[PDB]
Formats: sequence, structure tokens, C-alpha cells
Amino acid sequence: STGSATTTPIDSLDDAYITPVQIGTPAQTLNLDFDTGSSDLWVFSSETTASEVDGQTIYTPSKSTTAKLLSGATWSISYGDGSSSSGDVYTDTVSVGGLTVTGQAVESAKKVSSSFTEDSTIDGLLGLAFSTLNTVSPTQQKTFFDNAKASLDSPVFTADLGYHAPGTYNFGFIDTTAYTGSITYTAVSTKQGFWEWTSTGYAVGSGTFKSTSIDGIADTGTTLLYLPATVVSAYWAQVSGAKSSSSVGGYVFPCSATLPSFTFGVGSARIVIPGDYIDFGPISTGSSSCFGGIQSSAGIGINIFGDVALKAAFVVFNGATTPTLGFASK
Repeated sequence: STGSATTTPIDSLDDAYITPVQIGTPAQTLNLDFDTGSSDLWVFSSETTASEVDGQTIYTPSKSTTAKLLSGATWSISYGDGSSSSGDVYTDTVSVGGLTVTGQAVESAKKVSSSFTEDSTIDGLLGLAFSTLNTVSPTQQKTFFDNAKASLDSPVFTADLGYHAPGTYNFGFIDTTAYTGSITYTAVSTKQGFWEWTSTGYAVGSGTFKSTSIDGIADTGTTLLYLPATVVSAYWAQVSGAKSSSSVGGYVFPCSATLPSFTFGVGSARIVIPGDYIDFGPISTGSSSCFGGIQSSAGIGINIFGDVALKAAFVVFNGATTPTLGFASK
């Protein structure tokens, strides 16, 4: 089997992407944030504290003839940005782009943190990291991909995120029309539960490539590119007036700037992030100070190849017995 679904930016900055997902019978379609950096599929629901729901579409398990309470199971997750959610668990039928999994754990939110409430466009998350990170207790549950894998034509999914435009998540096949040149594959460590890999270096603008190993995660659920402070300083040094602002919480730059590109290495291959992808707009409405899309990972504890990086590529998440990641230009 295969599936193919369009993923759409939630706003004009590509802060996140939503993908429609069918849950239950009859289908209830929710727009979920596909997150290769986590492993829980959780939704706003009829059980979510009423004051914490503000415009989201909710899953109502009582209206699904295939929903079953997973007795005794609870979940609770805290994300890197300090957001969080928790609740109980149903199993139900879940379909993405024509690909159906029966008995998928659908984690129903009883509580969500303010950032989730305040984002009316995201109805929940669909985790695509390794199932070892799934938070369901006392019986850990599998991700949608893990459940689907054996049925897929090939045990892969691909992320093709757009810049200020829709893109695509495919399951079970590689669309050879969706990228240019060849796909370069690179090793993955699953030791931390993430799609963790080692970039071979970077360049800033038209500058020379610096060969250096940068271990990080491919994380579709993180907006920005978080890299070591040395790398980030080298980038922003090429932008007149750019500075790190502790009050704002990262590098800012004059909105009048033209940003240089940033290149990262995948083996001997190179992915170029155009300068415009690195512009996250005014820090507050009407400000001429703009927020940078490349930020320091210092004090996160891990480097993160988030959407800023991934949307410059066609990315293969290869879930074969030994997982790997592939990157192609597009």
C-alpha cells in the first residue's frame, strides 16, 4: 500500500504545516502537525478541557463506531519549546492520504498548554519519530508509520515541505518526479529515538565549505534550524546589523537586509537553503527588526534540522531494518 497527502503551511511564515488525517468511522478529519521529532498521535477531543479549546476541530470518540477505549492507558508529553499535553487513549482507524491503519492509538487530550490552545489551526500532532519515544503508559504504543510499515510497498515515508506553499508527505514510495539529481543517503542513530544523523559541514552564502561533523535531528515539528553557536555566529556575521538579542530570544536582523543562503552537507552532497527561507519577519507587528531562521542550539542540547532546513530538500525517512535518511535537492 501507499499514501499521499498534501501538507499546508499554517501561516505566512511557514511556522508549521498541517496535514488532513481521517480518524474513526464515519471519518472525522482533523488537521495534524506531522512531527518527525516525536512519537505520539494526539488530538484535541470531546474530552479536552473546554476552556483550552479555541477553534480547533475535535475528535469525538463516542461518534466513531470503531473507537475503543484503551483501558487504563494515559499519556503526557512535553515538547522542546516547553509546550505540553496529556490525556487518555483510544484505538481507532486512522487514514492518511489513502493509507489506512486499523487499531491505531489515538491519544485524546484532556489538557493542553496555552500555545496549543492559542493555535486554532493545529488539531493535534502525528508523531513520526521512533516508537521508543511514545509516552503512553503502562503499555507504550506504536506510531502510525510503525503500524503501517509492513503493509507499505517500501518501508519509507518522505517529507517534501514547501516554502510559502503546500507540499507533500508520501508513505510507502519515493516519487522520483519530486526532486532533482540523486538522493544521498546517510546513516541514522536511533539511540535517542530520533532521526539523528551527522551533517558533513556548512557554507555561508558563496563562501567556502567548512568540513565539520554536525550531529542533529531531522525534525519536521520544529520551525527553525538550530546549530552550534560557532556556525550560527559565522552565518549572522555576514548580515549587516544582525545581533543576538537576549530580550527577543535569538538572532535578529534588520528587515531591510538581503540574507545570504546557507548550505549544509549530506555526505559529499550539498543542500542549499535560500536566504529568503531564513527570514521569519518582524519580531512584533510593525517592527523593522526581523527574527532569524537560523538560531543557536546551545542549551537545547541537540542540533535540530527543522523546517527551515528540511523544506530546502526532498527528504526520505527510510524505516528499513537499519534506518537511514536521504536528502535530494528539488
